[PDB]
Amino acid sequence: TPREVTLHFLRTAGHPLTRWALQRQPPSPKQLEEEFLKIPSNFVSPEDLDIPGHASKDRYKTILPNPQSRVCLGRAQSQEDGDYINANYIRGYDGKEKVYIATQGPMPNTVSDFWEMVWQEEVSLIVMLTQLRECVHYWPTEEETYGPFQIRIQDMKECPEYTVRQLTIQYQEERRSVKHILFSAWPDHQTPESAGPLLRLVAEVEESPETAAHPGPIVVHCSAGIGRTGCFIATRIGCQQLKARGEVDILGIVCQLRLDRGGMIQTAEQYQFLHHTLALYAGQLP
Repeated sequence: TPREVTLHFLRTAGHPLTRWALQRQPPSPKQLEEEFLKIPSNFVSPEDLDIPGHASKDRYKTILPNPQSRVCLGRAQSQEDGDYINANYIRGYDGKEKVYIATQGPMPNTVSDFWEMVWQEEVSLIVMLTQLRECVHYWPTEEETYGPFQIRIQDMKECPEYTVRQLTIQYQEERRSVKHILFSAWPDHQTPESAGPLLRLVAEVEESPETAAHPGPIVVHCSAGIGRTGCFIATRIGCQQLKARGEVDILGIVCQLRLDRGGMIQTAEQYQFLHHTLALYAGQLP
């Protein structure tokens, strides 16, 4: 029962850290390495997905969306011949459902699928994590059509650590705003240069105006949709926990992310960086 073993661990593991312990007596680097190694991947095998031809829509053969939380494309706006995108709904703070969608960066052949997801899920914020040297330019310079959708850029603002683009997406009579944040200087399998810029990115997300009665998920993506995406989501949830409760269970956060999409947070170094980042955020709280 390895699957039962995996699920049991992920559903029950935890290591609560008070604000004090996080700042002043955190687990040692060796303890964090051993802890990280114990967390199961919850990767799905090709056998657990019965979606013909999905492989042409995956950037990586072994990184697949867990079927239980996979975003299914209903094709309400198109005639495309299946439902597949490599993306999962991700729970947020306190287990709130569908706070995020974690997904891979679109491939040339999945750009239309990506925008179809953005429309279907009523997404108004996209967070893109990348490095300068690296993913396709799936948004236009001025205006472009992707399948049935017209996308226009209304504004572009360069901040020290990220670029904010204000886009609109239109289908027939309806046009919606979408804020797009591109955070560069985050290399694959590595951490950001320091935590400051990451926390400013999280604040930028937080301050993003919400209009909808039932806010759609925030799309977060990077090349594979698991390492950097998981670090970003875990950071935001950890900040929310610290602010609301004055403690954070980082092991628990990572376990819950893995239930939602296998493999979230790729390296022990990234896991240790989460502890560093959150210790920094803790100092900002009253």
